[PDB]
Amino acid sequence: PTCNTPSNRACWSDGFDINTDYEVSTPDTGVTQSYVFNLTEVDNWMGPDGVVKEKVMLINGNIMGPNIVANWGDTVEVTVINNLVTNGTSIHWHGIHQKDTNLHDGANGVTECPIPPKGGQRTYRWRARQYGTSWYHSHFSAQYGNGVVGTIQINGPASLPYDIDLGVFPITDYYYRAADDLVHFTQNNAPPFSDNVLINGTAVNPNTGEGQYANVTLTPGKRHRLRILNTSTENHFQVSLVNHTMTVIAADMVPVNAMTVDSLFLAVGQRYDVVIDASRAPDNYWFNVTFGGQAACGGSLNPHPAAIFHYAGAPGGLPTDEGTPPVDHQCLDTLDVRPVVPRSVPVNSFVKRPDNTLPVALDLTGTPLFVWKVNGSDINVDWGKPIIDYILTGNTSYPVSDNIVQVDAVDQWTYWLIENDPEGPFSLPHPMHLHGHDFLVLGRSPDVPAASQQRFVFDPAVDLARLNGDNPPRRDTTMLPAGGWLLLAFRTDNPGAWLFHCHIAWHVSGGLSVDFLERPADLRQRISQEDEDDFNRVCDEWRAYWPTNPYPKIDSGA
Amino acid sequence: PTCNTPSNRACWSDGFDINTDYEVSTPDTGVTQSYVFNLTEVDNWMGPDGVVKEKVMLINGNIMGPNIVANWGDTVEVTVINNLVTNGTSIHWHGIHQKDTNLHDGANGVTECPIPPKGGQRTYRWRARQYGTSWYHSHFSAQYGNGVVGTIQINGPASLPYDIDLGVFPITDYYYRAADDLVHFTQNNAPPFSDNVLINGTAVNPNTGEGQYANVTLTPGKRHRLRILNTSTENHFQVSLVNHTMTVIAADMVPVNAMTVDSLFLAVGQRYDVVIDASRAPDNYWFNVTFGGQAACGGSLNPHPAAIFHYAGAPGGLPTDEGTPPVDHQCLDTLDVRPVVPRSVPVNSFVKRPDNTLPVALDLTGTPLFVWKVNGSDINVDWGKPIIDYILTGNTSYPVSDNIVQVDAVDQWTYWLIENDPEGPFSLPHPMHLHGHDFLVLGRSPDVPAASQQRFVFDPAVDLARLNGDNPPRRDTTMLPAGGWLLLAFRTDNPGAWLFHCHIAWHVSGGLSVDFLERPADLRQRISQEDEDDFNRVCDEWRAYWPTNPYPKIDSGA
Ligand SMILES: *[C@@H]1O[C@H](CO)[C@@H](O[C@@H]2O[C@H](CO)[C@@H](O[C@@H]3O[C@H](CO[C@H]4O[C@H](CO)[C@@H](O)[C@H](O)[C@@H]4O)[C@@H](O)[C@H](O)[C@@H]3O)[C@H](O)[C@H]2NC(C)=O)[C@H](O)[C@H]1NC(C)=O
Ligand SMILES: *[C@@H]1O[C@H](CO)[C@@H](O[C@@H]2O[C@H](CO)[C@@H](O[C@@H]3O[C@H](CO)[C@@H](O)[C@H](O)[C@@H]3O)[C@H](O)[C@H]2NC(C)=O)[C@H](O)[C@H]1NC(C)=O
Ligand SMILES: *[C@@H]1O[C@H](CO)[C@@H](O[C@@H]2O[C@H](CO)[C@@H](O[C@@H]3O[C@H](CO)[C@@H](O)[C@H](O)[C@@H]3O)[C@H](O)[C@H]2NC(C)=O)[C@H](O)[C@H]1NC(C)=O
Ligand SMILES: *[C@@H]1O[C@H](CO)[C@@H](O[C@@H]2O[C@H](CO)[C@@H](O[C@@H]3O[C@H](CO)[C@@H](O)[C@H](O)[C@@H]3O)[C@H](O)[C@H]2NC(C)=O)[C@H](O)[C@H]1NC(C)=O
Ligand SMILES: *[C@@H]1O[C@H](CO)[C@@H](O[C@@H]2O[C@H](CO)[C@@H](O[C@@H]3O[C@H](CO)[C@@H](O)[C@H](O)[C@@H]3O)[C@H](O)[C@H]2NC(C)=O)[C@H](O)[C@H]1NC(C)=O
Ligand SMILES: *[C@@H]1O[C@H](CO)[C@@H](O[C@@H]2O[C@H](CO)[C@@H](O)[C@H](O)[C@H]2NC(C)=O)[C@H](O)[C@H]1NC(C)=O
Ligand SMILES: *[C@@H]1O[C@H](CO)[C@@H](O[C@@H]2O[C@H](CO)[C@@H](O)[C@H](O)[C@H]2NC(C)=O)[C@H](O)[C@H]1NC(C)=O
Ligand SMILES: *[C@@H]1O[C@H](CO)[C@@H](O[C@@H]2O[C@H](CO)[C@@H](O)[C@H](O)[C@H]2NC(C)=O)[C@H](O)[C@H]1NC(C)=O
Ligand SMILES: *[C@@H]1O[C@H](CO)[C@@H](O[C@@H]2O[C@H](CO)[C@@H](O)[C@H](O)[C@H]2NC(C)=O)[C@H](O)[C@H]1NC(C)=O
Ligand SMILES: *[C@@H]1O[C@H](CO)[C@@H](O)[C@H](O)[C@H]1NC(C)=O
Ligand SMILES: *[C@@H]1O[C@H](CO)[C@@H](O)[C@H](O)[C@H]1NC(C)=O
Ligand SMILES: *[C@@H]1O[C@H](CO)[C@@H](O)[C@H](O)[C@H]1NC(C)=O
Ligand SMILES: *[C@@H]1O[C@H](CO)[C@@H](O)[C@H](O)[C@H]1NC(C)=O
Ligand SMILES: *[C@@H]1O[C@H](CO)[C@@H](O)[C@H](O)[C@H]1NC(C)=O
Ligand SMILES: *[C@@H]1O[C@H](CO)[C@@H](O)[C@H](O)[C@H]1NC(C)=O
Ligand SMILES: [Cl-]
Ligand SMILES: [Cu+2]
Ligand SMILES: [Cu+2]
Ligand SMILES: [Cu+2]
Ligand SMILES: [Cu+2]
Ligand SMILES: [Cu+2]
Ligand SMILES: [Cu+2]
Ligand SMILES: [Cu+2]
Ligand SMILES: [Cu+2]
Repeated sequence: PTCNTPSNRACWSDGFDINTDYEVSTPDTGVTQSYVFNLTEVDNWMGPDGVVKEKVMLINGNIMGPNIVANWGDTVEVTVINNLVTNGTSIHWHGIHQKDTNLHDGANGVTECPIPPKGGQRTYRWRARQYGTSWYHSHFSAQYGNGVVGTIQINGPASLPYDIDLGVFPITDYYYRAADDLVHFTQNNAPPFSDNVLINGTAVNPNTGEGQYANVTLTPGKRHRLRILNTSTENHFQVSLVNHTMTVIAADMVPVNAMTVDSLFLAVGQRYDVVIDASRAPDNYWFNVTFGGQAACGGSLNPHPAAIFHYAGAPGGLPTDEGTPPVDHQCLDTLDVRPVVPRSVPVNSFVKRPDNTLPVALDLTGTPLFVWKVNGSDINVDWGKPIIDYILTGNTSYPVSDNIVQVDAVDQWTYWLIENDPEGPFSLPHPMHLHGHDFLVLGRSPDVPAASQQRFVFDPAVDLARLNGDNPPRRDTTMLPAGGWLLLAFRTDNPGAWLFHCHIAWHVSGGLSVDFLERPADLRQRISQEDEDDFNRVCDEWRAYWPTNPYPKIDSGA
Repeated sequence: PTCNTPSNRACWSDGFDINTDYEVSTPDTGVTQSYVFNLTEVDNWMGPDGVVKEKVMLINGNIMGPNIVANWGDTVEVTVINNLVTNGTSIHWHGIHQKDTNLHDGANGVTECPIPPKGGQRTYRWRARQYGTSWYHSHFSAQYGNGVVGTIQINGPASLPYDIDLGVFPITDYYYRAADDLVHFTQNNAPPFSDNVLINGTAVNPNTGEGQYANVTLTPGKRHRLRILNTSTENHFQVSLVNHTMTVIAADMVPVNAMTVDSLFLAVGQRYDVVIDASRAPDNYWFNVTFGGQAACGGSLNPHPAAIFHYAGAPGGLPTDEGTPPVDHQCLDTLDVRPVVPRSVPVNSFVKRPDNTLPVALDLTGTPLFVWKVNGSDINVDWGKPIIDYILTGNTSYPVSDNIVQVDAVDQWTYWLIENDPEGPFSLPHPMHLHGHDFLVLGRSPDVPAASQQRFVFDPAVDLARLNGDNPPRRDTTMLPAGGWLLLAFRTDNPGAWLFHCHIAWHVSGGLSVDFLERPADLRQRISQEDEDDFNRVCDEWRAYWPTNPYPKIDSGA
């Protein structure tokens, strides 16, 4: 943080700027930012909107956990003490690649066993090889829907000059019913609408009027950086600010070229760092959270979830301009974003084959009704025996339920075609997410309305020309369009077991996931004795605790 | 028509005006309006938007049939000659009560056997006991989806003065794929969006630009009566005119007290007579067809279906003001409408009993996937042996599949609670329509977002107060809200077999229907020797034709 000034945000330190390939070069700071998480179960907790919730799971007694702040090249260490009654836990660091530190990913039944309750602990330590905005959450089923969530801000350079960094701005769905009850509900029923949408942890109740709108004070004439996150379990958001444009400087944790838009689509898990110029008249302006796609990717019972953007020195109160409804994004993220640091892949060479195809299908023949299958199999990870235990014991007999897609290719690009139930009854859009990598969104089926139920299968005769291998969007989460397909690509530079799943909590609970066992033969040697011992320590403590649990495992575990 | 002038539309003739009970008093004009319907099957037909359709079934070689225009009291006589290749037919007169003329209703497998093809004929004769706007269509499955539709205009008095009667304005969904192929698609798949939406038999293709917008010429300063109809197979419309208000003077074929609105919801089969005042600046204005209810009750591949309303003396071309999007009606018709001629019913005396409760359920366990059941049974009428045949032969052993809800009540109000799959995975909105009557809409479940998946079961403690029995909306079509309930009421004044079904073509084909066999004992004695002979004649000709038909019956028949 030497040469980083408001006028020159492109610079950071010697050898490190916005054009430096962050996936291969990282600043040697030697600084460690430590945090302690205390997961406690609170019954009959008073919510931000005046409504009392039956049960919540909280980190350090707050709605969200600590705002993790570190610099590019720092090491983030977190001790997670589980003081919940029955539930196990883990903390997944979404957007953190976890380069050669696979066992710190937090994916239950994959990279670790769940940390046992009644005082169980584990200390996560990872290097911040990427700068930007990210988030953390539990990976114990849909436990993060109870409140085990928070934000990660790794400071670094930018693709546009700005004066003030307003920090994190998480927008999430809010349900009065607990996550485990909602997983049981969605197994046999269609997903419900949210009761409210929280902006920076606050929202107003549409029935009573209680609570408060989020208040962001803008300094007149200054460029402000705002880090918008979607920490939701199901809801996909469309965000807009009345009489203002937002300039995207980053998509997820990948800095992109300046892209000025009127509105932004945020899928579950997606982040967007924007530059907002306080260029308009001194007044209060509404920041609106709308829903497009015709309820194909969510909705809220709060008809107008909003936040207030207040200009400093201007009068207070509620904004008078209700605004103009934004463009219907049709449950799709923009593929116009072009990364600052480029990547190139041959797209003409692609051929649709079974070992590169991941068909997402909805099975309505079994018990329960909503069972999501990827390649004819719904994922069901083993909390007692993770995929890493198999790696450490030289065991290759992975169960069909673990959905292991073994990628043996070394440091090469791998192409993946994900099909969204073309022959099925109906289709829903899916926020596809990959652990341990930022993928290249090469292409998707034609942008059509989400509830249209229009189908598209990959036809090389029209679609090979629709792909872009010259600096395509690089991110950790993107939309799988309803009724169609999606083409992705990631370079195998990080040996480990990585989940690739839909980020809608109900869908991943239903089974929408695969496990990319990347370079298994290379993985075993890269695991330190410290990580192995600790992996085995937590698994032993969990295997001892499980027979005393009064509740069963109703879902996938992921 | 004697005293019906632009300043006094309330008057009609001696003893007949807007306040007279049309349901029990009718003018004796002694005049008859005759029409001959020639149903031809046209392959590779050129559509209004430029697209060539595989097959269509048309009356007298046009997009719609002729506009049946008669006065109140006149008798409408129509000879339907069936020159189709394979299909049987009938023409149902929607909105027309058919007072003591049950055998002219056109409901196949209920009131008649289908008129055979290759020259089969039958003459329908019915008295114009009601005035206002209505429509007619085929009742041979979803055959009307191929183009066997048309409008009915029975002139009479109105509830507000106007100068010009612009006539009928039929708005319908338009599909490139034929009806029988769509019934087959919807049996196992979710209904698709319409390819386009025709307004008065015309539209512009959103991809090519071929075709024309509907052009209505408004005269400056004069009050214009517009008769808006929704003749769709699935699509439910929201209609609005840029910079103008619409003053509703009639809901279906029931005249209502003046009600000014900015927008109107029209369910499948709904009509609305509005008065548009040409009180704005001389220009071209857009008439917009929008979709609310977040695609719960339809949508279109044409993002903006519209018509042009040109003021006489103004310049030509397309309207420059795109306008502001209207309010989301959430797939619900307005219940604020109050009929001119009132009706009063006790709503406090209502008790939910199995013999007054009609549960709508979607069965997903059998083959095909989408099978709609009412009270545990999906309707399946017998084209070869109709309900009237059972009445004429003294046979009371009505099949389970005929869904006979026998109402013995003589000239008394009957209350029906229709439930919308409260315990099911998902629930869709249903435009409930009744034959031979105009029902009283006493109440429905609390108005909530259409695809919110909020459920409501009738709870006497909070719902009995929510009902209205003092001049409630009287019409033949209304919305059964998604996940809720609907309380209807009709006076048993017309003995006969009457269909009560969802008007979405695909849903009635799936089985969403019951048959109100009203006053059986009174019915046999009220059937004329001419109607009995015609019925048997058409049934003998159809039963003789059927074994030669190369296609089977894949749906309900309704
Ligand atoms: C009333 O007249 C209608 C007009 O002829 C009859 O509809 C026809 O019914 C037959 C039998 O159900 C259909 O044939 C079936 O079609 C489906 C789907 O094929 C269609 O789509 C594919 C793909 O786009 C295309 O390749 C075909 O050419 C078709 O367009 C097949 O899966 C079945 O095996 C079978 O071939 C006709 O398609 C349908 N025609 C139309 C224009 O609707 C109807 O049966 C008559 N009703 C009665 C009871 O007489
Ligand atoms: C993690 O801790 C949560 C919180 O206690 C556990 O959730 C609870 O799970 C039980 C059993 O699935 C739920 O009970 C069920 O309640 C419904 C009524 O809603 C009833 O019909 C069923 O028969 C059953 O008794 C309970 O509602 C639910 N609590 C909440 C607030 O979500 C969860 O089981 C724990 N997970 C594990 C595997 O330890
Ligand atoms: C959002 O937060 C901002 C603070 O960051 C609130 O703005 C503050 O609003 C008050 C009035 O509500 C302003 O004070 C007033 O100043 C006038 C002029 O001197 C005086 O006559 C009044 O008696 C009062 O003191 C205050 O200046 C302003 N703060 C800043 C830094 O501009 C705003 O009210 C909050 N919005 C909501 C809805 O809570
Ligand atoms: C952005 O969020 C704001 C605040 O949530 C939204 O403003 C709200 O807009 C609705 C109408 O769109 C207002 O309610 C309406 O009030 C009128 C009475 O004037 C009534 O006739 C309607 O039935 C409805 O109840 C609401 O009062 C207003 N909030 C405030 C405090 O002014 C705004 O609409 C959102 N902007 C967009 C484009 O989504
Ligand atoms: C009522 O119907 C009219 C006619 O269909 C609608 O006008 C149309 O509005 C759309 C979008 O609002 C216009 O398309 C847009 O064009 C611009 C470029 O000109 C493009 O950047 C957008 O992506 C979009 O394609 C369209 O030109 C316009 N039609 C014509 C011929 O003027 C109107 O929006 C409807 N009103 C409402 C409130 O529904
Ligand atoms: C999806 O499942 C199918 C079936 O299990 C897999 O297809 C087989 O792939 C192997 C190569 O790994 C081929 O040798 C077989 O011929 C394929 N089966 C057939 C007959 O289609 C496919 O690999 C799986 N996809 C992934 C990547 O998980
Ligand atoms: C609906 O479209 C029809 C055309 O099919 C219109 O009727 C024609 O109107 C023109 C101009 O008034 C006359 O010259 C023709 O003789 C009419 N033909 C018919 C069908 O009789 C009709 O006016 C349109 N309805 C509205 C109000 O827009
Ligand atoms: C809608 O129809 C009217 C005719 O009633 C058209 O208006 C005429 O347009 C011409 C050429 O633009 C003018 O010279 C005349 O003065 C207009 N006559 C009238 C009736 O005032 C109008 O152009 C049509 N709109 C479209 C787009 O077809
Ligand atoms: C719906 O089906 C149910 C069950 O077949 C019918 O309920 C029966 O109604 C008769 C007449 O009132 C009673 O004698 C039986 O005791 C009822 N059985 C039950 C379930 O309690 C009901 O009548 C049907 N509803 C309609 C209007 O068709
Ligand atoms: C966690 O927080 C609870 C509630 O404040 C407290 O009682 C407990 O001692 C804490 N546990 C640890 C070890 O931090
Ligand atoms: C978000 O809320 C926090 C309260 O913990 C506040 O300090 C911060 O400024 C808010 N962020 C903005 C500017 O929206
Ligand atoms: C935005 O706000 C300014 C300040 O009040 C106002 O003058 C302007 O008209 C608004 N912009 C729009 C949408 O017209
Ligand atoms: C691999 O794991 C399975 C599942 O626990 C076990 O039954 C089997 O014995 C193991 N095989 C090896 C090679 O250890
Ligand atoms: C119906 O119209 C067709 C096509 O014009 C014609 O061939 C046929 O003779 C007509 N049938 C009758 C009896 O009108
Ligand atoms: C009455 O109808 C049923 C059903 O079609 C039939 O089985 C029975 O024979 C009929 N009764 C007579 C004698 O007409
Ligand atoms: Cl009718
Ligand atoms: Cu995540
Ligand atoms: Cu992740
Ligand atoms: Cu999903
Ligand atoms: Cu994950
Ligand atoms: Cu009808
Ligand atoms: Cu009808
Ligand atoms: Cu229906
Ligand atoms: Cu009908």
